[PDB]
Amino acid sequence: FLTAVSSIDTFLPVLNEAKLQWPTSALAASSEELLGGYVGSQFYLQDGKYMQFQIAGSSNRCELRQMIPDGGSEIGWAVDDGTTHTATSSIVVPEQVDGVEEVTIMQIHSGEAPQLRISWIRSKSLDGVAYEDFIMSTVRIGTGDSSDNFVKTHLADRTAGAMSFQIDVKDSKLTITVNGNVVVNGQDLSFWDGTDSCYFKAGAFNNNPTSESATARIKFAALAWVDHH
Ligand SMILES: O=C(O)[C@H]1O[C@@H](O[C@H]2[C@H](O)[C@H](O)[C@@H](O)O[C@@H]2C(=O)O)[C@@H](O)[C@@H](O)[C@@H]1O
Ligand SMILES: O=C(O)[C@H]1O[C@@H](O[C@H]2[C@H](O)[C@H](O)[C@H](O)O[C@@H]2C(=O)O)[C@@H](O)[C@@H](O)[C@@H]1O
Repeated sequence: FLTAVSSIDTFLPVLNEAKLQWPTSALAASSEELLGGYVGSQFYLQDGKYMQFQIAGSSNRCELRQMIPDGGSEIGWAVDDGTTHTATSSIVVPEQVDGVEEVTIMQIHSGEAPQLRISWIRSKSLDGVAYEDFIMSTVRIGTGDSSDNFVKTHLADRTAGAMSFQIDVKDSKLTITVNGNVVVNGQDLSFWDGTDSCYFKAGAFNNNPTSESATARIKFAALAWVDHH
C-alpha cells in the first residue's frame, strides 16, 4: 500500500479535527480512520512529508472538512464570536495537468454556501486584468449569482515552491496572508452575521475541468485549524 498520511506526526492535529470527503461530499474516512492509517491514491503521504490530495471529475473532491476534535461531530462556528478562527497551511501546487482548470484548495463554508474559496486557476480576468496560473480568493458577500455577490482577488502567481496561507476570521473580518504578506486585509464578512454553521475545508475540489479524467493534485506540507481565544 501507499504510505499513510498518519504515519508521521505532522498532520495528526488537523486529522484529529477532520473527516475526509472523497470522491464527492459523501464521507470517505472518519477522523479516527484518518488518524489510523486511511490511505489511497487519492490521499497519501508523498515524498515522505506531504499530505497529497488527488481527484478527477467535475465538482468531485478529495477534501478535509472540519470536525469537533477528538471524535466529535461536524463543527459550526460564527464569523463574529469574538475569537479568531485560523487556518494555516503550506501548499505545493504543482503544475496542473491539461484539463484541470480550477482547484479549490482551502475554504470557509457553511450550511448554505462558501464564504471563501482559495483556488488555483489556469487563467482568468479579474477586474479587467488577465492573470495566468495563479492563486485566487473568492469571497461571497451574498448568496446570488451575479458578480456583485463576490469579491475576487489575485493572491499570488503559482510558485514551484511551497506557498503558505493563513486565513484569519475575527469580528466579521477576513484576512488572508500569503508567504507572510497580508494580501486581503479585513474583507467584510458581515453578510454572514447570524450564521453559526461555518467551518474550514482543505484539499482538492475540482471546479469546471475541461476533461472528466484529468486529475487535480495538491500537496500540503502543513495544515492546521485553530481557534484563538
Ligand atoms: O461560474 C462560476 O464558476 C461561478 O462559480 C462560483 O464558485 C462556485 C464554485 O465553482 C463551485 O461550484 C462551488 O464551490 O460553489 C461556488 C459558489 O457558488 O460560490 C464563483 O467562483 C463565481 O464567481 C463564478 O461565477
Ligand atoms: O455537496 C454539497 O453541496 C455540500 O455538502 C457539504 O457536505 C455535507 C453533505 O451534506 C454530506 O452529505 C454530509 O452528510 O455532511 C456534509 C457536511 O460536512 O456538512 C460540504 O461538503 C460542502 O462543501 C458541499 O458544498
